[PDB]
Amino acid sequence: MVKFLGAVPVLTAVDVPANVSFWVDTLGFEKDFGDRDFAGVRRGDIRLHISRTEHQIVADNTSAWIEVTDPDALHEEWARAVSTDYADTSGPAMTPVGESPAGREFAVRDPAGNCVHFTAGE
Amino acid sequence: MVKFLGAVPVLTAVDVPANVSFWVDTLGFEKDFGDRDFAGVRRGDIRLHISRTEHQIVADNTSAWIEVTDPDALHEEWARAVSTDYADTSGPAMTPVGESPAGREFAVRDPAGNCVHFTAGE
Ligand SMILES: [Cl-]
Ligand SMILES: [Cl-]
Ligand SMILES: [Cu+2]
Ligand SMILES: [Cu+2]
Repeated sequence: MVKFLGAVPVLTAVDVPANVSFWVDTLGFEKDFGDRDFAGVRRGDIRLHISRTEHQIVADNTSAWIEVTDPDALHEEWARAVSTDYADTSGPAMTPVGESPAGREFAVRDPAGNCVHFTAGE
Repeated sequence: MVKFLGAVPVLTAVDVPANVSFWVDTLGFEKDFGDRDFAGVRRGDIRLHISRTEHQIVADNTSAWIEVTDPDALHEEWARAVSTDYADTSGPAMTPVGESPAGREFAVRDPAGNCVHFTAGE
């Protein structure tokens, strides 16, 4: 029997080291490995990879979902360092907490353009 | 403290129903929900989301990593249903299994263009 053990989303970025710095320095993730072409970050029990792309439109259309135990707590933590004006696309930003078919959630748009959703999970 | 429980890659497709069918009908995943705009499939406890995109170039550069206990067995299971001619882009296909920077793995390119890597985990 083959068992499925875990999954790793891949964000894309035209400038990978700049996007890794956001996830690590501002959002508190840990860098696992990485160079200008491909990098991995991690936090808690989850991992994210970041792969270089030549096309900005790919990054502006990439997303991922992460389940966390307390999205409101997480949102208040990051609201100290990330803009809450999501409409302003001149930097990264985060949405308010809202409802989704999956439950409470908010999203972060990172400086590369990826949209990562942080949703309730138990 | 906030805990990070799981992560869900998002594959993209111009035709979501067709890509969902590959994953469910050909690769044996289960369908959790889905319409023409967004869908969710699952195997074991790992999940993948599939989001519609209007631009093929996004699907052609989207990717995901899934960890499994035995990539060689999994490749053999899927060899009677997925082409092994990776270079023929008229349909989905998969690579040979071999060592890579990520560990022993193979990849599948699904009909929508996404590349999903199946790697040995622990
Ligand atoms: Cl969205
Ligand atoms: Cl690749
Ligand atoms: Cu959007
Ligand atoms: Cu490639």
